[PDB]
Amino acid sequence: MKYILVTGGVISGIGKGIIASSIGTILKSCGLRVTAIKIDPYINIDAGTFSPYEHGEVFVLNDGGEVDLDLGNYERFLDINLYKDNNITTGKIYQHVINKERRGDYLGKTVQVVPHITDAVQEWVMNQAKVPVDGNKEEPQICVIELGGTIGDIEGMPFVEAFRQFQFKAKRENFCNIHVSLVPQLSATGEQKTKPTQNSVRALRGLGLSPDLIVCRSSTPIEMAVKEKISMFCHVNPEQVICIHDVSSTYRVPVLLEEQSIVKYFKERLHLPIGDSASNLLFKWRNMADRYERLQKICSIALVGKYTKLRDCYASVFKALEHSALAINHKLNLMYIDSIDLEKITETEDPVKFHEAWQKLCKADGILVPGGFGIRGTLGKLQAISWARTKKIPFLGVCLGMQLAVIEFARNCLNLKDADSTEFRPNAPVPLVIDMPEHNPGNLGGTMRLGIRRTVFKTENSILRKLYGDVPFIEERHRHRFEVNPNLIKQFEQNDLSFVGQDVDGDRMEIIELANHPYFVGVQFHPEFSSRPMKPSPPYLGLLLAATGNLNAYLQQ
Amino acid sequence: MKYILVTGGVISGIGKGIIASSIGTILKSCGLRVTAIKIDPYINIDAGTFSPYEHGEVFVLNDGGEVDLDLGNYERFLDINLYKDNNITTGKIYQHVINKERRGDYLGKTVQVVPHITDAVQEWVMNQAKVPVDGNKEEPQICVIELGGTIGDIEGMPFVEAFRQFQFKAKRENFCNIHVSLVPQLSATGEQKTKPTQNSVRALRGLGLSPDLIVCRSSTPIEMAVKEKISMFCHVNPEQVICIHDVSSTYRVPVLLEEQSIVKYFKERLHLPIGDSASNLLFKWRNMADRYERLQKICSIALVGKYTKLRDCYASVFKALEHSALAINHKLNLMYIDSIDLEKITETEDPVKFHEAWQKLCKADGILVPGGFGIRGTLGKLQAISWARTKKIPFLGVCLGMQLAVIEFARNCLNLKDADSTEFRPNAPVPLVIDMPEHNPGNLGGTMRLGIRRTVFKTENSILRKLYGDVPFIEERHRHRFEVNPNLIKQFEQNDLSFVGQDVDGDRMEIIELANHPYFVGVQFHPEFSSRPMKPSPPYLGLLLAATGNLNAYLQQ
Amino acid sequence: MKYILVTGGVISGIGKGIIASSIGTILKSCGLRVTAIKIDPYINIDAGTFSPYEHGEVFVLNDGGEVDLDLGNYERFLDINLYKDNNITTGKIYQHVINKERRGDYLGKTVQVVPHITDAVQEWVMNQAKVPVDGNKEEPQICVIELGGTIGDIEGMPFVEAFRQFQFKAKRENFCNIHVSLVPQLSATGEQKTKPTQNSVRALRGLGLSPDLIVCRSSTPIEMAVKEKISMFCHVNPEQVICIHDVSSTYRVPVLLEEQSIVKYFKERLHLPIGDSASNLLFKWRNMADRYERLQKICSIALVGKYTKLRDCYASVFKALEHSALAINHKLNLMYIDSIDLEKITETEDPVKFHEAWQKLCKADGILVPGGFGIRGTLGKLQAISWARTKKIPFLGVCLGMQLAVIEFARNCLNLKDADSTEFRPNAPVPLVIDMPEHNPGNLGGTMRLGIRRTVFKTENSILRKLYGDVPFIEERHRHRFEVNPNLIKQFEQNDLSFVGQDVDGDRMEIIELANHPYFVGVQFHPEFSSRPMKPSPPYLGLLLAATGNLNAYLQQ
Ligand SMILES: Nc1ccn([C@@H]2O[C@H](COP(=O)(O)OP(=O)(O)OP(=O)(O)O)[C@@H](O)[C@H]2O)c(=O)n1
Ligand SMILES: Nc1ccn([C@@H]2O[C@H](COP(=O)(O)OP(=O)(O)OP(=O)(O)O)[C@@H](O)[C@H]2O)c(=O)n1
Ligand SMILES: Nc1ccn([C@@H]2O[C@H](COP(=O)(O)OP(=O)(O)OP(=O)(O)O)[C@@H](O)[C@H]2O)c(=O)n1
Ligand SMILES: Nc1ncnc2c1ncn2[C@@H]1O[C@H](COP(=O)(O)OP(=O)(O)O)[C@@H](O)[C@H]1O
Ligand SMILES: Nc1ncnc2c1ncn2[C@@H]1O[C@H](COP(=O)(O)OP(=O)(O)O)[C@@H](O)[C@H]1O
Ligand SMILES: Nc1ncnc2c1ncn2[C@@H]1O[C@H](COP(=O)(O)OP(=O)(O)O)[C@@H](O)[C@H]1O
Repeated sequence: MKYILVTGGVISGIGKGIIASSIGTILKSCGLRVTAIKIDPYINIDAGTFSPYEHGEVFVLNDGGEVDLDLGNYERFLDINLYKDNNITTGKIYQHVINKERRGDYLGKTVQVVPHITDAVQEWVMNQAKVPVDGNKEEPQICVIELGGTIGDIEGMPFVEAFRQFQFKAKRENFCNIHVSLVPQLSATGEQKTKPTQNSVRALRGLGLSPDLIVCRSSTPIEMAVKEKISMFCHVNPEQVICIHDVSSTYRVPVLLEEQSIVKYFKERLHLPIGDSASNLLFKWRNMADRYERLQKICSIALVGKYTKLRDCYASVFKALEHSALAINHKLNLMYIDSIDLEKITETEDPVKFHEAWQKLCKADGILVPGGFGIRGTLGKLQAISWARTKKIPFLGVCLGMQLAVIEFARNCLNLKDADSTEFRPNAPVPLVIDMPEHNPGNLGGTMRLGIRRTVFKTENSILRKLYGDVPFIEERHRHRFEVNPNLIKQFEQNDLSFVGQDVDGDRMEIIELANHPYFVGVQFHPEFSSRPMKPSPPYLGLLLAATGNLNAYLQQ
Repeated sequence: MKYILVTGGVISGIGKGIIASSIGTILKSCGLRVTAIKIDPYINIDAGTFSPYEHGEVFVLNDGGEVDLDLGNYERFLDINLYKDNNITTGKIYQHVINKERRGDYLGKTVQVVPHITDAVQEWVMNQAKVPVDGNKEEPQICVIELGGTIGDIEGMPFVEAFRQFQFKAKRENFCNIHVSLVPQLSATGEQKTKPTQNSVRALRGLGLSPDLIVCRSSTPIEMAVKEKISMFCHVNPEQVICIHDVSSTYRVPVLLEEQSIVKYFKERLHLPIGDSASNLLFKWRNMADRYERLQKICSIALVGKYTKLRDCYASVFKALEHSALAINHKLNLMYIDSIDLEKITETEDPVKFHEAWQKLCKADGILVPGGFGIRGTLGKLQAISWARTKKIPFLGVCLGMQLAVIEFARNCLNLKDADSTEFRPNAPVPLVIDMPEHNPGNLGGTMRLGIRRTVFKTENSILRKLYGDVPFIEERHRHRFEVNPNLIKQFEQNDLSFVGQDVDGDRMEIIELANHPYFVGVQFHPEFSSRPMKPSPPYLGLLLAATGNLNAYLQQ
Repeated sequence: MKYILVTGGVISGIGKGIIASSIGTILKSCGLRVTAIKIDPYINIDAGTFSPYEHGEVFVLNDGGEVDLDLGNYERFLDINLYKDNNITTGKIYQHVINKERRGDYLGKTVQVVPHITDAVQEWVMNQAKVPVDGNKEEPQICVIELGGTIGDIEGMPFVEAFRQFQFKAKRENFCNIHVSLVPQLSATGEQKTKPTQNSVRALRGLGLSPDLIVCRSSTPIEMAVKEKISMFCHVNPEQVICIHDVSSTYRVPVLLEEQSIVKYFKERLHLPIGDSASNLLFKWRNMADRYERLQKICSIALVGKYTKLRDCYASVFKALEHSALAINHKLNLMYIDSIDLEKITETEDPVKFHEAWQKLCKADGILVPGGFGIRGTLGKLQAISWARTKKIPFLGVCLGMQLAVIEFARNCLNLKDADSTEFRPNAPVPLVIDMPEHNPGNLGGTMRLGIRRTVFKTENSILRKLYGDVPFIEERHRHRFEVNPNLIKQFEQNDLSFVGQDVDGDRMEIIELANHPYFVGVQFHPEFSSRPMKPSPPYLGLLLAATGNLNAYLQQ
């Protein structure tokens, strides 16, 4: 199978992941079938033990992975559904080899980092390239590999040795190489320098790889004498020094690389069966990148969250949301409100943090409550859901918002004010949200409801059955532990809020739809991760179709 | 003698020379006596065979050096007068050792680049540190050394080996080390990274030097957690990671390093006799850097030249000129006019390049004609000097402008139109500007008039004797070959233009002063290189005192 | 033209020059025409200003070069006659570029070590590869290049950069690469390690070359799992890790590389027109390497010299001498006698150094007096030439021995005891050996008689005309300044010693032949450098044909 290894150059925050995924979008739209194996230098096996603030935004796969943020970038720029071993971290090999040396699967033999780690990386990438990562069951054709972290650092050393020997496991005509590099410049001088691109490739050749492409990233597009300079010091023709300047969007990055004629390069370098025509489906990525800059209308919806800033921590949500806003022709102004700032605590001790966050909630024409774990920042979002019910703003709750809306509906329309969850003050007077972990035969104890499960509708007049396309069942990614108590359906028999979503065996309720309000829905699943920039996530479309008035006319065609 | 070795880090155009000279200005203004030995990676022995366009601006010393542009930066930030061996280039050692291996001064012994080049660098810097580079004859106390070019390049390899062994020739407490480094950042992210500072110091330690200071250069001032990161990977305390951001002037660079507390560092690192008080003369550099930003008035003088742009090529002139403009409180708008664009050739073939350059000459209230060699761009400047004589704008001619003004005065007030030079159409009908090279006993042939020579005034009503301070003689740097013909003094006996300057033995005329015009003077010497930012060059002051009307009131006190 | 670049690996004294010349002997004996350009890291332009003790043995070319010892190794393993620019030293480029920057042949432009040195190396090797280095005037076909010194040292840095860019000036199929490496082992362990071969190639790839062959040099032949290890870490198939163990001779090194199948490798790597047959003339090198180990007879001749040991300093002579001893089937025991130890000084102050050196002279059956400059060690060799005349041992004088024999013949058969040279106590009572430098039109002053000149015989009964093949004239390399005085032919008209050799214009006498003694001849030229291992140098053959009695029977067929 053909292999494309991107690898970093001078510094860290270049944009490997937008380069590596945009090599995917080209060869996805050339007809070829693409996988993606993002290498990670960090140690976190089954990575989602993080704090989303740090790191950012634990991503969820179909099988139940707790996988890196930047693996979500492949499942949008392609329609790929990745697997939990289709990520690979440093502490995933070292756990895989320590588990093999204690079984005795090496027969003594004094296991080493060469070759017994570098074989374990190469056995990994020979296998996860083969698994059909599209829904179409067929062996794939290329494999973009993203070696995270820079080079010359001391986590590249187990991996660039592993891909040093991997040039010759495959043939020369099966293994390309991308080296994304920083080409800085100073302001008042204008000279666009490229010393560190020289000293990074010299560090790269000493590690055993030579760049086939050298993707220089700058502020302005690099001069034609600059790429003539890199051609002499980095052993490649000047047609292969691709620039990528300060792009105004991520959607322009695939159409920018195509005009740099990379499609013609991978035709001869990897001998791929592209063909020679209009070189991709330019009619999708450019046809929306023209729409992304042509945005002058505003659907400024709010997003109350547990965290102080958008150091990303909701990248996924943000992304789904735009995906809707690209299909409605609206520049989305995401007002990020901290949930702590709306509490009763804040107005006593610090009114400026209080009122400035509330003022954003008043001007907003959509509240989104995403997922989250813990008592922290909970009591603020309970004020915001009451602001959606008593002032008629479109609302969407995701995996905690569905839980907290059903809690506050009992507090404010049923006056069951003592009802709470069991995550929150666990010895519950009225146990409305209880714990109910899963029991799948094959593990021990209470497992999280995690992965693709089935969700069955109940009624016919569902505003989500209108959006998903009148289908009986949907499949979305779950990540939680808790449910609404089935012994509180008795208190929910006739009033405004009712249940629409339900799983297979019926013990757990999924989707709510409040009456006499254009949009008040809450989901147990995460609608984010099934979105693409082609098809929006259907709950996120209805949150923006109701945030601009088009929710009426959308449901008349 | 104490030694300070600055050395470059990530890229080329950082600003070694403004860092290395600002370490000079601190220790000049701490009471210590400073030298400067700029290393150069290039090969040009007796360097001024360049084209000023390329490179830029051949600088002139007292003894007759043809020395680098960036050695002029030391003779302004200090009152130092440098010597021609106080520069050192790669092709100056290799010529010095090839000349010694052919005499036999090594006694066979198979001379090598280690040690016989690295000794020749160390014998050089042990000697030129000792020579009193100030006018005060006394052995100096420190020696700033500027290793030009980056590190890890293959000209550092002869020199960083030469300073590797030079740590131990001197004691530990005689040899500091500065490593100026690039700390880039990307725009929309804000992360201020410092990977290449790590990999440059690792390259530096492998070459045998460890940084005592690490001067990180960025756009914004670097965060206090960023310099905490460099402290762990580059083996120095966090108080020694000095930042230098996008400075608005070069004069702020010395006062910016002082607030980073470098004076306290070199007190303990080098055991220098500074003292503890107001740590420098802050009352000079800050007291003009406040004046440099407080400039709202304009003295927009023109500068017609042979070259297409100010890729620097007149840095010296530019610099002298501001030095005057700092003392007059005027932001100098240097309009750079190309001499080719004012010719009769240009208006025929390309009127836009013609009129846009002339339009600058009409709005200007000062014409400066600097030095230059050749027929190219000569006929354009002859139109501009006629524009100074027939429209009464203050004028200054420097070393070709003095020659061309005396030529055009004969063409337009004496109607000796056939008179020209002997550089230009050499078989002269009327030889008004002839060749007259020097004959100093000790060389063979016609030497250039080059270096500090004596210039004696003739009259008493000189507008330059008013400016230099009524002195009988001045000493300025010469660099030319040609003179005005002494057999054309007969045609100059009584009219408007007369001669004021004269050398010792009287064969050669120096300085002219036209009557019935506030400022029309021309000099054979170069007034630029004797200027400081404290004392302006006195011809350049009179070109700006007449460009704002203050030439009257300056000569009444 | 095809190019083969050998380059050193771990340490210095590996044997580049025996590897690089043995690649020559293969492709010489495959039918191809070979040149040789030995790079040198040292600085000595026109290198023979050395002391032969240091360094060793200034070699002489046809045109008048004063060239490295190790360029003589190419003129024996091939019949090549090298040129003085067909060597290249570091101080030959730097002098070539400093001479071009002062003429102005770069037009300013700020000459640099990249590219203006690396172009000057590549312009050099593109030119001296083209010059026909064989006597057959025809453009050659390959070019062995010996980059002296190790790699990662800071003289490789100007040259491995120069051959980094030179991979792409030529095509991929015109530039091979040899990397000769050290594979050490420890005694009692037996493990044959190859860590430094890995870290040298990683240093080599970071410099920009990849090894096509990796010639590992050890004590024992390296194991077949060791070359399997280098194949994974140095990017070449295991058939290309050539071993070379502790060879018993230098003549086995060409036939050892052939059995490692290098001829089959350069057929596909460089696409050379070899053919497929008996892969070389194995019938020459193996057919004498079998003769070199089959030597049990002894022709132990003496060699009195100015130097304390054979740190080589007479490599050339030594080599010529064996070349004769291979054709006589005698293991040559070269007894090296110091000339100082035979003096009257030594027996007074130190009898052990005296008698042990004389005892060697008494047992010896041949005295050779080679060339040399100076009064030092002269009076000892005058005792040894008297030991050849008064005790009838075969003698040969070379370029000082011809001078000193004619001196001592006047002292001991003519009793002109006051006669001496003019090098020695220059105000000569009887000037028998005077100075007579050449006057070639094109230089100034007294030039050395240097290079190929013509030597014309005088008589018919010459024991050298018997040896050279009854030819009228011979051509041999000269390197001296002095002659025998033509005004002392009057004192030489009739006695035992007479003159046989003579130049063209007759002023200078060359070759002497003493009567009533089987072999007492002396030459002004150096017979050494025209020898091969196929044809011996004809004076050195007659010194060994008379040292074993076969001088009679050789001259009867
Ligand atoms: N890879 C390199 C590049 C340059 N040099 C030497 O360093 C000098 C130029 O240094 P620098 O400005 O750092 O190289 P540039 O390529 O000009 O820098 P940039 O990458 O900003 O263009 C040249 O004379 C050259 O001899 C070197 O030894 N090795
Ligand atoms: N000198 C270093 C720095 C980092 N790392 C590894 O690389 C990862 C981080 O890489 P990078 O982002 O390049 O390092 P930072 O210092 O975070 O980058 P910056 O200089 O931009 O702060 C860390 O997990 C660390 O294990 C390393 O091996 N060697
Ligand atoms: N660290 C070094 C050592 C030597 N050289 C250069 O390489 C030549 C000598 O090379 P080499 O023999 O490898 O160095 P030695 O120290 O003599 O080798 P050894 O370690 O065997 O003594 C010298 O002219 C010197 O200019 C260099 O650039 N860097
Ligand atoms: N294919 C993609 N789709 C969507 N977002 C992306 C994609 N690639 C990168 N991004 C986002 O853009 C930012 C670019 O930084 P990134 O490429 O992650 O830096 P690095 O090169 O260190 O991985 C990231 O924070 C990431 O969240
Ligand atoms: N001490 C100084 N005085 C005046 N001008 C200076 C001084 N130092 C630098 N400059 C000018 O400012 C610019 C800064 O670039 P420079 O420091 O020369 O880069 P580099 O670090 O590659 O030498 C130079 O072009 C130089 O002309
Ligand atoms: N082709 C050759 N012919 C004759 N003698 C040689 C040849 N090559 C090397 N030698 C001799 O054998 C010795 C081997 O060392 P050498 O190859 O010179 O080490 P290095 O690899 O450092 O040049 C040298 O001293 C040299 O005199």
